[PDB]
Amino acid sequence: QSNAIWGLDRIDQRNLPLDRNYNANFDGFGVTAYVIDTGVNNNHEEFGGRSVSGYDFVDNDADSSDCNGHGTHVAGTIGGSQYGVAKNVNIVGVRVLSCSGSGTTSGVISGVDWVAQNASGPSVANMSLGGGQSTALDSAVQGAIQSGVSFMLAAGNSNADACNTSPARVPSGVTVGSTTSSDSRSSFSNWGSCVDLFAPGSQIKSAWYDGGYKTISGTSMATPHVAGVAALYLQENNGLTPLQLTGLLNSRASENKVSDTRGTTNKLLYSLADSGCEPDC
Ligand SMILES: [Ca+2]
Ligand SMILES: [Ca+2]
Ligand SMILES: [Ca+2]
Repeated sequence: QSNAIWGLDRIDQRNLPLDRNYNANFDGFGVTAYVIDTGVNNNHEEFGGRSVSGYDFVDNDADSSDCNGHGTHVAGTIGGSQYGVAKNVNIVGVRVLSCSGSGTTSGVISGVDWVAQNASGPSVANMSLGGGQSTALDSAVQGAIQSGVSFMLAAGNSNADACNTSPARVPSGVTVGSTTSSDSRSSFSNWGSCVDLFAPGSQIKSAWYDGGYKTISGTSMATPHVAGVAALYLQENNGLTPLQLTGLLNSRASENKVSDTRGTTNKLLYSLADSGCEPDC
């Protein structure tokens, strides 16, 4: 609410300066976010029971507990009570990355397919992960999106063209670059024609796998801001197809706020239900 951390603070307003407030009209009630990552600590206090295990494709078991931190931190930015965007969203852990944060292409695909097969009501998927170009992984993500589930994808952190990263480059995904609280593109953020918009990703505080908290930076942290907002939009309109949700993320985004976009469309995440063309529509 107040004393809001900067990422949340930024996404409910058009312009700087920050006002230390995160205002919301929705909270993700009745929506489920599938976190395809290192797992999620279901017992973390930030979730208040709204997190449950999905499946663990690293160890082939039913317990998607997190032994790295990244997955929990991402889930916290989507749905944590203090530090999340959509404070009553449901969270499901889809563990495809090991305690060290490594995974296999085929294990990630299994997680993607699992979300397509198991999503029930209004759903969004978060993939804060990426590696080399893979047509097989691209095809699985494209398939899950055709199934009706929107996918938020990290652009990557190499200060490079996101189009050379899978799954970031999948056109029908919503691919997210990272900014700081000064509205600069984060210096590590990938960039380019495959990036759909920017969101807060530098110095983001959220839940950690040990039950405490951690502040970290990456396009991996920007992405769940966007998934969080997708959950807000899905609560507002349960029936949005991925094409409709993409359209709305675009039309509602704040325009021309970001510096050093380096060939990326100048759109920054906005969490509220009104259109960002409003200078000149
Ligand atoms: Ca604010
Ligand atoms: Ca496990
Ligand atoms: Ca896209």
